[PDB]
Amino acid sequence: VPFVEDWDLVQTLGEGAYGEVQLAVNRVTEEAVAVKIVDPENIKKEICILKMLNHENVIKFYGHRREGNIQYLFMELASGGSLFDRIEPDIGMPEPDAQRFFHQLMAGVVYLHGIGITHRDIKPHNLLLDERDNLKIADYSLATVFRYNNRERLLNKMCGTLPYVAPELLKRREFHAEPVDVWSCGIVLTAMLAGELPWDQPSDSCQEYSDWKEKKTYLNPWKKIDSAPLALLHKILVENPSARITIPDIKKDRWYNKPLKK
Repeated sequence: VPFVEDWDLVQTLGEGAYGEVQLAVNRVTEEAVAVKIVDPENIKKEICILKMLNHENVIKFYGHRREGNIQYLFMELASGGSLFDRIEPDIGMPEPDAQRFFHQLMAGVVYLHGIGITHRDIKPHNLLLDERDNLKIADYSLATVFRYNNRERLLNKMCGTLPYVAPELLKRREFHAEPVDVWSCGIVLTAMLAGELPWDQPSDSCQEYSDWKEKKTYLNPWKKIDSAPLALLHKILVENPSARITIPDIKKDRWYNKPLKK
């Protein structure tokens, strides 16, 4: 069919130091996708991880064209935008909606950890929503391999977003990849349930993190979170990453399994 190769760029979806993301619409079919446009070794690594992804809760990669030294990355479009924009400041969202998002988050993180990929920047800006509000883990530009040939490799690179980062990345030289992504999913949950972030970073100098370590859940944001999800957060936001709840045990948590949503 002539012209099915052609896509019109119709809306800006995001701009950063990386380049931009454009909503693209096929000239013939009207299929809508997201095109990440960049102006070397890093994009090479990113494309390689992007090709490994095939799950309903992770953004799908359709392939890439280079024109000149400009790379175009075609991927699944999520027409409902980011989870960030469903969170009402100081309120959060309804507990059933939050639980449903957290289920989908866990499904995508399980998936990634299964294929030996860590995301390293899980936050509501990187969690996108399709036309039916299904959650898609986006942005693989910090993702890396933590398991290959069934052997684990420890991480040392400091990266992510401070209010989301686990405390071991601030205190230890090396750390396991999986407890880091689990912690950031906890902060996601807190945000959905409270419409606020609990601390600037999880350090001994941050009074809001000390308050948590001392159990002062009569303070915000914790006082806004019902006892059942707050139990779960007590098991996720544990400072020692070796004692921190794993995903298989999150799937056994009372709140996680509570029926809430129609």
